[PDB]
Amino acid sequence: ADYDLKFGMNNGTSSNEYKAAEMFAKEVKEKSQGKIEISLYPSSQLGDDRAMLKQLKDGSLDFTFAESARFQLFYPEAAVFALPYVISNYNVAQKALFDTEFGKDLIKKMDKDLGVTLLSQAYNGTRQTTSNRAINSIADMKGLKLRVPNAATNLAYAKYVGASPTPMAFSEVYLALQTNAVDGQENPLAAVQAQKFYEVQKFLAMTNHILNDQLYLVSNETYKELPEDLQKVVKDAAENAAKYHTKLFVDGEKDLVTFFEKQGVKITHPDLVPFKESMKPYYAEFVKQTGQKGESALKQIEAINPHH
Ligand SMILES: CC(=O)N[C@H]1[C@H]([C@H](O)[C@H](O)CO)O[C@](O)(C(=O)O)C[C@@H]1O
Repeated sequence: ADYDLKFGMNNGTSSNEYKAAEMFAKEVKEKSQGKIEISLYPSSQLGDDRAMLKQLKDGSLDFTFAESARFQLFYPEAAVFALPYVISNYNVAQKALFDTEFGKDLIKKMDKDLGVTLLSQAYNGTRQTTSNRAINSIADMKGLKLRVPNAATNLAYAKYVGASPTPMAFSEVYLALQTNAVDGQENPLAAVQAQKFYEVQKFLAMTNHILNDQLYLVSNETYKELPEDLQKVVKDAAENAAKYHTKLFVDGEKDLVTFFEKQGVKITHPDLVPFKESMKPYYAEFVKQTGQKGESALKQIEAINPHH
């Protein structure tokens, strides 16, 4: 095609993220009258999300996904998006990004500092905890060897509940679980399904600890080279895809629980009050480390009403 573009991602071909990227690619090809063709590179072929963000910045990759929280690597106050139990629901996540002074500033900085344009935001599930032994209460977390991604907020979740965190890349998790090199991991239900972690974990606990969004990002180097009519095609297709992406996750959360039960997984519902209590010193550490910028972001987010 005139524009042979590439979209990289961490998740595999069975995932909701891939299905939504496929819809995006199909709509762009149709509505651009074949001028743009997007190829998909799943399963971390091009690196992890940190590496792929760098590739958008330098113009060697055209599209990728990221969470709003991942920008904590550049702007420490953006950790607020993944402080455990702070963001209640997806309504709050949307308004935090688009309808606060903090969020609007972050969108501007992505463009000016990092060379990436935000096209759309979707819901990517609420993270839960799987393990090789039952989690009936906070006591069962003590000493659990919990895999986490290479992200400070996930590491903190594990440390503050008393687990022993082990950071590793997403591609390595299935084998670590299979060999019991680690005792468990944490991810939304959809990822547990897509990666088949239910084959190698007997238990699922509804810890509801971190809510993930998903941003459709384009490299400025690519976006700038498109004529404005094709920029519009891309933007409109990203907003349509994000609607579909969100629907996939919202529908799955309804009934994936019964799918896992049919596969032999036992589901627990630990009392979350001690889990939430255990995070209080972490919120304090966050404010100490990020100062008034972090305090302000927290206050803007805590002000948002979660009811539509
Ligand atoms: C956009 C993206 O790549 N998301 C990935 C996230 C983030 O890297 C992490 O939450 C830190 O932001 O990690 C996973 O959930 C994980 O490794 O378990 C896989 C998921 O595909």
